[PDB]
Amino acid sequence: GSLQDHIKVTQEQYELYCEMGSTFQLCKICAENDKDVKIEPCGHLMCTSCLTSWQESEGQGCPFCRCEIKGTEPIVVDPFDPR
Ligand SMILES: [Zn+2]
Ligand SMILES: [Zn+2]
Repeated sequence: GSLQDHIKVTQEQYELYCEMGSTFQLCKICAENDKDVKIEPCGHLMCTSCLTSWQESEGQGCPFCRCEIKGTEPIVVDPFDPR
């Protein structure tokens, strides 16, 4: 009945089934890598890709804020839907 609008699935009408929400992934410094390393006891999150580079430039604190770097641990966050 009335749900049949006069259109056609020429290419595709129902392709719009993607949400595209919030990407919980990614490192702010590079945007390509994700939060792989957590700087302790700072609690800052980024990828070792950026962090090593910064320490190769003397790791005078996190690359952003330059706050306390003592230790580092791996992260690996949950993707869920990074689409
Ligand atoms: Zn990065
Ligand atoms: Zn920090």
